[PDB]
Amino acid sequence: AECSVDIQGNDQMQFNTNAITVDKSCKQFTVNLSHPGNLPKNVMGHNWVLSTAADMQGVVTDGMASGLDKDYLKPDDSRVIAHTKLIGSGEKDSVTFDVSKLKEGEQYMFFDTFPGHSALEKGTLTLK
Ligand SMILES: [Cu+2]
Ligand SMILES: [Cu+2]
Repeated sequence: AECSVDIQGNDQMQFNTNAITVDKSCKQFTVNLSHPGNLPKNVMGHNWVLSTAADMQGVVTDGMASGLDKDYLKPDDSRVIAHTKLIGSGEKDSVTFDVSKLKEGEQYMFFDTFPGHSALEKGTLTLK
């Protein structure tokens, strides 16, 4: 089964899916994020961050408070299962993570932590 997915971060602030399914068959999984538009990361940055559904809000909140300079992530946030860099327009980033970190039966959220983006740029990831 495929073990990769193309996700995109927008001016318009939208993701092309609000749902990812990672085949249980996969040992690693990669997300390729990319950014349509013309604006710099300091103004319209996008990342893709993965955590447990429970943790999502804390990760978003602590990341907003850590600044641009930490890519909108609290440093050493152990709730983050995986994440890309914070990217701006014309920039791409990929993250590959161990599928051993995902427990079948858990609910995962992916989201962007640039201030305010996670209200639209959010989605479900499930292991199947
Ligand atoms: Cu496969
Ligand atoms: Cu964004």
